[PDB]
Amino acid sequence: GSEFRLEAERMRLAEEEKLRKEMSAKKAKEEAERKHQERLAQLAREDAERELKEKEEARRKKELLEQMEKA
Repeated sequence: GSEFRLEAERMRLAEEEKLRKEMSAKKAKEEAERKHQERLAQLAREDAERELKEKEEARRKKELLEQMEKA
């Protein structure tokens, strides 16, 4: 029986091994897509706040100059 128990213990170890090799892959494919989406929303936000400052920095200096022209 020893050689048959050796073979079923060896098989269970290879199995635990390849789980480890593949929960490891799942995590890294989950993290890749995390920095991806975080990077894509960061860029979407900076762009909206740059857009918005430019829009309102302009409006303000518009209303400013037009009150200045009132003299």
